[PDB]
Amino acid sequence: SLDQCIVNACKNSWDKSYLAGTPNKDNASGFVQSVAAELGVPMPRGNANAMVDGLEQSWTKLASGAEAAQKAAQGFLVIAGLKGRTYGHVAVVISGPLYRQKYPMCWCGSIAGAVGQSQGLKSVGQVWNRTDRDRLNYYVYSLASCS
Repeated sequence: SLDQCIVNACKNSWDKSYLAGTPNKDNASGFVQSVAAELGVPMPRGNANAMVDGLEQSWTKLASGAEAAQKAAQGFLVIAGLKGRTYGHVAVVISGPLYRQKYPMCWCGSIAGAVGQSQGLKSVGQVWNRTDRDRLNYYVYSLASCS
């Protein structure tokens, strides 16, 4: 699996602060901004909702969580995102066996504390709730980031 540079980018972004005085681990949008900046990949800017709008307008959309993990394994940056009426949430998908045989492993910060966060050991079906887990969108950047 060729996702090592993305995993590293996540680890490195975890202690950074894209926003002044705001550790990425407590800020979903910021966290993926730092991941993207570290991989030389243009990321739509803004809060989670704004980012999902931009990803929807300009990025490739994948069919499943399985296709998402596959794309991570091939070295592509993959964002799982979902708008909310109030606030959305985004996360970086990484390679690894699918949780409940459906949902890919991920990294994500969250203002919600530990229950919202993941350091690669929670899947998207353990960050997002039971109903939301099945509504996620998966976006992949058009060029691979890992050689």
